[PDB]
Amino acid sequence: EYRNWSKPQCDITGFAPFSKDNSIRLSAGGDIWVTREPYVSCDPDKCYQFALGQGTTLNNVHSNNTVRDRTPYRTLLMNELGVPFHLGTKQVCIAWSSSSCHDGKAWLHVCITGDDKNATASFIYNGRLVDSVVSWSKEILRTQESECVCINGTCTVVMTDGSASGKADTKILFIEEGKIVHTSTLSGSAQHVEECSCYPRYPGVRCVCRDNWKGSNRPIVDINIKDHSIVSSYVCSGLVGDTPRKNDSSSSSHCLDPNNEEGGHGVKGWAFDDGNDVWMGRTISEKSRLGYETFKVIEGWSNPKSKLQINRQVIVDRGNRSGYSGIFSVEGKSCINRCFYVELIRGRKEETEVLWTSNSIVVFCGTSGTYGTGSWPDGADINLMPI
Ligand SMILES: *[C@@H]1O[C@H](CO)[C@@H](O[C@@H]2O[C@H](CO)[C@@H](O[C@@H]3O[C@H](CO)[C@@H](O)[C@H](O[C@H]4O[C@H](CO)[C@@H](O)[C@H](O)[C@@H]4O[C@H]4O[C@H](CO)[C@@H](O)[C@H](O)[C@@H]4O[C@H]4O[C@H](CO)[C@@H](O)[C@H](O)[C@@H]4O)[C@@H]3O)[C@H](O)[C@H]2NC(C)=O)[C@H](O)[C@H]1NC(C)=O
Ligand SMILES: CC(=O)N[C@H]1[C@H]([C@H](O)[C@H](O)CO)O[C@H](S(=O)(=O)O)C[C@@H]1N
Ligand SMILES: *[C@@H]1O[C@H](CO)[C@@H](O)[C@H](O)[C@H]1NC(C)=O
Ligand SMILES: [Ca+2]
Ligand code: NI
Repeated sequence: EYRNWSKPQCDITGFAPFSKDNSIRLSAGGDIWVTREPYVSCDPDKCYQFALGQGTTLNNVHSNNTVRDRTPYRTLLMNELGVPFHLGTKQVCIAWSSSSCHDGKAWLHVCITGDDKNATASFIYNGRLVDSVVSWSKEILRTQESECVCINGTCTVVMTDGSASGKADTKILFIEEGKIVHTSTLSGSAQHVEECSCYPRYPGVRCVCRDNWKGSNRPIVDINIKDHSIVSSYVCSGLVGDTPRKNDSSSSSHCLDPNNEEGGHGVKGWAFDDGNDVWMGRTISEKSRLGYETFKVIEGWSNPKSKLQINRQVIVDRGNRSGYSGIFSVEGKSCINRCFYVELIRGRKEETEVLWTSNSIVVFCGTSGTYGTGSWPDGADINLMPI
């Protein structure tokens, strides 16, 4: 009954529309949670949307100044995918940073809350607290903000503690039925790792992450489930996936080093390999969280000089706000499929018409079929929203 994900990756020609929740538009005529850092994860039957609530609904005095990242009121929300975060939504744990995943039998939730310099991560499995760990470097323990990955009952989750603009202490935790059974330190060539988007790649787990220090190319962390070994590098592709970054004409990348091109800061993102090619998404603006696009870089997984992209799709047009994005994987009859969500951020600080900060989501899944074009932005009229 445990998931093992021992099927080949599906053939992927692109991505087709899967879900959208319209939560900000709904917020203007209904009681909807303020959120950020959303993600998607599916049990063997159905998918769920998650997000970090801000302990308030949008049309509510407490939505003021929800641009703040960490408060004791943030909790992890969980609904079936496509059900918006209404007041019946379950808060599954206290968290201003989270990861969740289903091992085939039950849900694991990794939830981080508490003091910036002395946070706690609770591990909740099958509806009960099984373990916890304290911040090891006293500098904002934080994790993936997207699904973890379980193989044969062993789940893995990437966690970082320490500087956001320098060497930090990243660890890969191995969790069985909610108990931390082993911990490995980040090893290899990735020099800064945050907010990993991880996927099953039998027999292991592979992650594409955020370098917040010197890289606008994304780190890769590869996790061996059996022997707990870790290796790490960077997505080779000369079309890089972080924001900020240089323009397509002047950017470059390395397979084993951060490129040092607009490296500081970043945004959660994702990519995955298909042979020597790489599928990746990124904002369309190279400086800001405007627009979202996907495409395949031919030999982009192994050749750091390639900028040869194909199969581009606009998900969110360049005139509209995007935000975080991350991967999740869905088991099919004969192959493992790859999907992604996009966070559509509205409000402060970039938009000052309102006092709050929140998001909606849109979701696409890989397809072996055909597909057209479009743009699926947030759609809320900020000028007519409650303040
Ligand atoms: C990160 O988080 C971790 C985990 O939360 C932190 O580690 C924890 O830190 C706790 C605080 O130091 C520690 O609890 C303490 O344990 C010591 C034993 O080593 C114990 O003595 C402490 O209790 C005294 O101090 C607390 C304040 O912290 C008082 O509220 C309490 O009343 C106790 O003070 C009383 O007794 C002392 C006797 O020695 C007197 O000095 C003091 O004046 C006071 O006396 C009054 O009451 C007396 C009766 O007890 C009475 O005789 C007298 O007349 C007075 O009326 C406290 O329990 C945890 O053990 C520790 N946890 C772990 C797992 O290590 C860590 O600090 C955090 N780190 C950062 C960087 O934030
Ligand atoms: C745990 C935590 O506070 N995470 C926040 C990160 C973090 O500050 C950076 O990754 C640097 O460590 O920043 C993002 S962002 O949207 O501001 O880019 C917002 C997130 N809530
Ligand atoms: C929102 O918060 C700021 C300070 O955090 C405060 O000065 C301002 O008055 C608040 N606005 C409202 C409408 O309460
Ligand atoms: Ca960066
Ligand atoms: Ni270099």
